[PDB]
Formats: sequence, C-alpha cells, structure tokens
Amino acid sequence: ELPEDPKWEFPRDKLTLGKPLGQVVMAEAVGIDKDKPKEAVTVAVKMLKDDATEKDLSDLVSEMEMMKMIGKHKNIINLLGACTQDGPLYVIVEYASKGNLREYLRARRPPGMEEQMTFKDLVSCTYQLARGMEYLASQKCIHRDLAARNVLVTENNVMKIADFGLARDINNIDYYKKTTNGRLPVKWMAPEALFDRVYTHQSDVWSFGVLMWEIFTLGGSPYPGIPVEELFKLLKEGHRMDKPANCTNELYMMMRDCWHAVPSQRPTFKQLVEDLDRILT
Ligand SMILES: Oc1ccc(-c2ccc3c(-c4ccc(N5CC[NH2+]CC5)cc4)n[nH]c3c2)cc1
Repeated sequence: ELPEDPKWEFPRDKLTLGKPLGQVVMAEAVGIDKDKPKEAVTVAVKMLKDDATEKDLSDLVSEMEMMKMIGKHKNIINLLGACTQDGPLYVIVEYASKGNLREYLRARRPPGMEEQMTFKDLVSCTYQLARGMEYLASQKCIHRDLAARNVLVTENNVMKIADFGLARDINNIDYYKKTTNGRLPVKWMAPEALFDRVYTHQSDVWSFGVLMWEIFTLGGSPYPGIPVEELFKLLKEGHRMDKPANCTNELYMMMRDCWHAVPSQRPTFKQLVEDLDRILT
C-alpha cells in the first residue's frame, strides 16, 4: 500500500519496542545515529492500536509526511526514521526524557497552590517555543494543536513542539467543508478557526497565547470553571483570561495581543521572538 522512501526507511530487525509513553512506545534504534552506527539510541515510536480506524492510519501517514517536509529544528521533535514496508507502520521520533510541558510545570510548582522555576525560566520556555513556531510558519506549516500537553522537554530542558497529527500545509485548509477545524481542542482555537473555517499562522499565534497562559500559571487549565459548551459565546462577547499569578503586566499584554479579534492585528511569531529576546536579555 505505502510507497518506498529509503532516505527515511529504517530496518525493523534493529528496533526493540519497550514500554508505552495511537500508542507511543520507548524503543532502542541501533545505528539510527549516522555518526555512531553500533550504539542503541533511545527513540519514541508511534504506531496504531488494535482498535484503529481507517482515519487513524491516514492521520499517522499524514503526520509522518508532515515531519519529512518541515525539516530539522532544535525546538521541534524531529522525524528520525520510519518502518513503512512488510508490517505495521512505525513512526520513529526523538525521545524527550522529561515528557510533556504541562506535567513538567505542574511538578515544579511551589507548595500551597492547591526544582522550582524562575520568571526567566518561564520566559525562556516561551521564547524556545516562539522560535519553534517561527521556523514552522517559515516552512509553510500550521500546527493547529499548540498546547502545553503537545510540548515535550528533553533531558537538557529543551522545549520541543510535538504531535504533528493535525498539522497541515498553509494552503491545505478546506474552507468548503463544515468539518474543517472540527478536531481542534476548542479552548486553544482562534475564533476564526471555530467559526469561518479558516486557519493561518495568525490562528497558531492565538493558540500560542493560550500556551503562554498555561506556561505562566505553571500548567493551569485554560478558562477555569468555563465549559467548552459556553466558551464560543463568551469569546464573541470578548471574554479573555485574566493575568497569571507572578506574571508581569508585559507578558500578559503579549498574551492579550495574541488574542486580538482580527488575525492580521495579532503579532507574527517573528515579532514574538524579537520581543521575548529583549525581555530574556
Ligand atoms: O504524534 C505523536 C508523536 C510523538 C509523540 C511522543 C510522545 C511522547 C514522547 C516522549 C516521552 C518521553 C518521556 C516520557 N516520560 C515522562 C517522565 N517519566 C517517564 C518518561 C514521556 C514521553 N518522548 N518522545 C515522545 C514523542 C506523541 C504523538
């Protein structure tokens, strides 16, 4: 069924599938690193469950193809290889030993809210992620699922944009389907995505604002106490989240600018990068 692409193809005899982290498992990939071709490199492998749908398979194939076209960056989980032939589809990606940003932040919370993090650590985290999105945007990629749970942290605390399952080319949003943007978590979605069936880089900027609010609240849930059923109405009425606890007015203004009603009046990722560098220096 799946064509050949031997630049990306990786032998199935050299992949030992370990414990779970579709389903993702810890694996050892012997010779996946070009410069050390005998050593067992720890990677992440995404595959189908036994109860998978036709959509699950085209989603996974779509995700793989997306990660080949976007290329290489410090602040995105990078495609390492793929087993496409002669058995189950395996999509092989970088292992990030400290897991998702949400649990990473919640675990480092000071006591009494129910290694700790500095203001600068939270600004640095946001800045890493803005650089990741500046690259993705420049590669014509819209992510469509920016959230803390879809950021992974490496052993060295590097922030990696993950879960390209919903990612598209900019020119591959269907204005002429009702179902377009139907599988995006609504609490992270720009209103134009919710309503008008569009999605631009400026839709991702809105999401990145929500990610910022998650970062500065140390892994808090957006619109606390507000059901997704009521959020649609509160947004068109112009509701916006209030400032996180130890967060400066400045970074709150940044979140608020990401949540402008008009997509083209929101800042670009390039502008967020410039501004976050000045605050981090
Ligand atoms: O489409 C997808 C592509 C990649 C991944 C994915 C998910 C988890 C990981 C992980 C990962 C690494 C460590 C953890 N841990 C959390 C901390 N203790 C146990 C290890 C969890 C997840 N590394 N790389 C990944 C890629 C998920 C969906």
